[PDB]
Amino acid sequence: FDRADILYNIRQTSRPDVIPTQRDRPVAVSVSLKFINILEVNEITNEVDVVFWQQTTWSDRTLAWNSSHSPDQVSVPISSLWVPDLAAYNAISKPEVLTPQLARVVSDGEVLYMPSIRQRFSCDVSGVDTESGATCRIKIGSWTHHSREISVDPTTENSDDSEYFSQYSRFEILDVTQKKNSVTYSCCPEAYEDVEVSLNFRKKG
Amino acid sequence: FDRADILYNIRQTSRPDVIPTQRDRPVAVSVSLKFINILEVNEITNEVDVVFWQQTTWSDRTLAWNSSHSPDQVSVPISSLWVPDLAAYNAISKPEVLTPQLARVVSDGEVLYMPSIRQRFSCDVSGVDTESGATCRIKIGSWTHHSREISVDPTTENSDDSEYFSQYSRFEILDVTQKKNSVTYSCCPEAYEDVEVSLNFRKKG
Amino acid sequence: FDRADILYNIRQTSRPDVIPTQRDRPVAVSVSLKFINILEVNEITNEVDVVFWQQTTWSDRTLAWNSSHSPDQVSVPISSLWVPDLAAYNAISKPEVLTPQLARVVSDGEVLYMPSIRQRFSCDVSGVDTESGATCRIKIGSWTHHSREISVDPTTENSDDSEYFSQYSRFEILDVTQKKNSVTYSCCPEAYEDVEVSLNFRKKG
Amino acid sequence: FDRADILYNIRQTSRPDVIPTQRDRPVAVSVSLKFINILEVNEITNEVDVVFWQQTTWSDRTLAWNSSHSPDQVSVPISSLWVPDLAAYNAISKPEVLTPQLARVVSDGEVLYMPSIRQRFSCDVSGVDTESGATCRIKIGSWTHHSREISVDPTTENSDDSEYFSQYSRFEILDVTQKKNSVTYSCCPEAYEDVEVSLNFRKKG
Amino acid sequence: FDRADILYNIRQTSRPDVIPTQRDRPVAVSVSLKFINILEVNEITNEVDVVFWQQTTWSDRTLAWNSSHSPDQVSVPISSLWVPDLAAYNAISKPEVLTPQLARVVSDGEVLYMPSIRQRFSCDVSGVDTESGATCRIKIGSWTHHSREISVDPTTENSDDSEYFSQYSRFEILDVTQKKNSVTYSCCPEAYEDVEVSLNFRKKG
Ligand SMILES: [Ca+2]
Ligand SMILES: [Ca+2]
Ligand SMILES: [Ca+2]
Ligand SMILES: [Ca+2]
Ligand SMILES: [Ca+2]
Ligand SMILES: [Ca+2]
Ligand SMILES: [Ca+2]
Ligand SMILES: [Ca+2]
Repeated sequence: FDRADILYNIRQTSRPDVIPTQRDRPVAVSVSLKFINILEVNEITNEVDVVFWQQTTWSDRTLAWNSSHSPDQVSVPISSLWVPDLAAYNAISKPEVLTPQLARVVSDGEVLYMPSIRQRFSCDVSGVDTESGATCRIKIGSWTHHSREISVDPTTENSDDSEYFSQYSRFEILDVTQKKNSVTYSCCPEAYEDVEVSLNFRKKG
Repeated sequence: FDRADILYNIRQTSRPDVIPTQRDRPVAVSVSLKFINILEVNEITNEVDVVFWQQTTWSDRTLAWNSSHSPDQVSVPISSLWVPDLAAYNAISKPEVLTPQLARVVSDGEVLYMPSIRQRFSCDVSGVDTESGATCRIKIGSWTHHSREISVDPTTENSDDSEYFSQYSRFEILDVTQKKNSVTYSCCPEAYEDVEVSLNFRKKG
Repeated sequence: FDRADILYNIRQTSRPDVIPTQRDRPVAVSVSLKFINILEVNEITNEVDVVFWQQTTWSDRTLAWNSSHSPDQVSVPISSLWVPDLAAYNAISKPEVLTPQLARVVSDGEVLYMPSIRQRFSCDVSGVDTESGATCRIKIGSWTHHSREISVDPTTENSDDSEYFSQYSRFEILDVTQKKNSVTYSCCPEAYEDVEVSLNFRKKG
Repeated sequence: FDRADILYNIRQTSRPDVIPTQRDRPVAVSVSLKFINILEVNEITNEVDVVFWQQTTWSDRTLAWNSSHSPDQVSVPISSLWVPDLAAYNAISKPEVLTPQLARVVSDGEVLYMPSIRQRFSCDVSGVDTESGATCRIKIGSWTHHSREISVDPTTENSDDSEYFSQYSRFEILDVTQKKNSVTYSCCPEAYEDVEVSLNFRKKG
Repeated sequence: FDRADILYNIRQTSRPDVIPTQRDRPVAVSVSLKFINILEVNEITNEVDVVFWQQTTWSDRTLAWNSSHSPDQVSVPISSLWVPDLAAYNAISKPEVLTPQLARVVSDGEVLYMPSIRQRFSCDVSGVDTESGATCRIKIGSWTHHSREISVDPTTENSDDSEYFSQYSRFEILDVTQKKNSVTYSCCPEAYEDVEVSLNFRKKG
């Protein structure tokens, strides 16, 4: 089994429009933002222009294949796989994906998609130029799937919150924390899980 | 009918170019804007840059299926369904859809599409920085279908007009009301229904 | 015959790349701009940012269908029909079509396409802030078809020149007139008809 | 052989990805810019924002057909024909094609494509506000095909250099000249022909 | 076989989604940036707006043919070939490809793709207006493929670092050097090679 045979199968059998749900069991999607840069801040308008890696992970067993005597991983175009319909609730602009829209698929059906995104948000900027700085919270979760179909969860809290952050940034990061939530909206019957990421940063002293 | 079978049928049988009309009966489309944010205001030019959820709903019985022994709802791509050719009459820019273009389809043929849109409009801004504030009216309705084919109607007046509004917005909402209309234009023979939404807001005093 | 059957036929038999010409007879296309708004003016640079309805009409008999028992009209996507390759000669930016790109087709082969366009032009702005105001002329005609294939003609001079104009516009319209032309260019052998629309407006006083 | 039949053949037999080369003989492509307007100039940054007609012409005999009793020319979409991969070497932005992307095809296989393009360039602006003015040179030629496959050549020097120029332009044209070249680059083995157009203009006085 | 037969084969047999890997052997991709221009600099924000040729080269033997009596090179659209999923790690905007997205393929399976790109970056701008100037480093490597699949390497150090640079640029180039790297990220298990290009330039005097 070669990469050609592997990609060819996934391409020929995959269905991007169908969520890899197993029974009433929701699809476990883990989200993790890794800030790469903070470009524009406006404390007057409370708007931020930031860059980050939307490190996403989930499992699709219909993509699994035996790799004992074959490659364990392959790069698959996002368009040939089903992908979480995630959305940043307080995004003020659409995502400007800066990187190739390819995902990584492991023979066991594990999918890893980590695109670099530049996007504007509406959040609390007050305190940016302070020692305690500002705390901009960004909430992102499925747009059409509720908790019974899709569930989002945070990840790796170890990793230095700014090991990927640009050093030439006009700003600096104090701390980053992610706490998942589960909300029921008057608009909508069922509950919608989402990961809230709090970006505590400040202008470089 | 697993989710794959459901989506597969809709995809294979649907016709996005055909309005789900039953007899001389128009398609009942309900529109409801939920303001999420007001980004830029210019009282001199009377131009607004706002974000909102264009909560739309209508019914397409050709999408209905028996859900007695399967899911009741599925997420369908907008491109696989017929969608109302709505247009904001005083929109100054085209809609910047910020969210995944997926709709939600209920087994009974009910369709719910609620994209988050950022868009500019030409309306009355005078009074923005006033206690009574300004009242910006936005009218949206079908562009090519008259009242006999498509009819638009407002919805849920209860819901707090700003329960989804951003708190970090430079502005605040006093009140929001929607009143449907029915106009005949010299340009055009038949009548064209539309929902007029009045946004009474003001700068934070 | 119901809309599905109608749209289905047009879709299956139409050819967007073929001009509906009958013999050496040109296709009679009528153009009519209805100004909706004037957004930015610069008398120094003679540039205008305006919004208007490019009300276009022509006839394609290959789309005609018997309707003694069926609607005589349907909404057809622009991509499934042949459309006039019109261009605004003094357009400084490309057309930002603000509305659904659907056309209206009458059972007799009559086609009506009226998109709302925002676009910048290079024209005479001098006099904008004057009682007599400025006169910005915009010329639009087929880009590749000469008078023997396509002929453009103005229309309805009655209709109040500003019955669709925005009232919140920083400017106001004095008068609008359209006079068709027929030019032969040294560059090009045959003659190219075009409609010249003169927009006499001024800053509201 | 009406037009539908003509377009239908070209569409069904054409191959946009294949250069109409005859033997080791290159394809003779003639390029000719006709300036329509000069919109923004910055002598400090040496950047120009200009509009022009990229009048292009070449020959593709596989498109030829018997015009004995059938139309001689037809309008063909650019996407159904092979087109020169021209590029403006000092273009600072990509081409904003302002007109329908249709080409004109003559029964003998002659192809004429003249789109109106707005684009920014990096060139010599110094002297713009002078009697002798500035001379902005723009070089454009095939990006991937060398002299043995594609050869570019200038054209009609008669035509008044500003018979299509906008009169409301903040600037004026003194003279326009085009001189073809043939360069071999260290980067690249073979030689690459290109047409250099010198735009001598100045701010009006 | 003619140009047509060659392109036709590549088109009919190629697979853009499959990396041309031979055994556990990685694909050797060589990257080389040739700066064409530096458009905007901001020492305060450490952001650069630059234009360059992302001269890329690699080998895909499945594209090789017998040119022993046929043309040896052809221009192939990027969409019909597999292409390295390269990404500029500190790119602040996505690539604005200014040129035709065509690659050059040699009968031996060698592929050469050199698009002209305008793009913004986050790097060290301090010193721009200095004799020693600033050194802006840009790192680019595969986004999804590690060193075992894709390996990147610099190239030709001879070529005058500014023989393609614009002379009208507000800035000038002192020196350009490229040194490949190999990094293992806590985020990611395997190692990811990348080419680091250091642009030492300064404002003119
Ligand atoms: Ca194989
Ligand atoms: Ca942390
Ligand atoms: Ca099943
Ligand atoms: Ca209310
Ligand atoms: Ca009139
Ligand atoms: Ca000349
Ligand atoms: Ca052949
Ligand atoms: Ca060097």
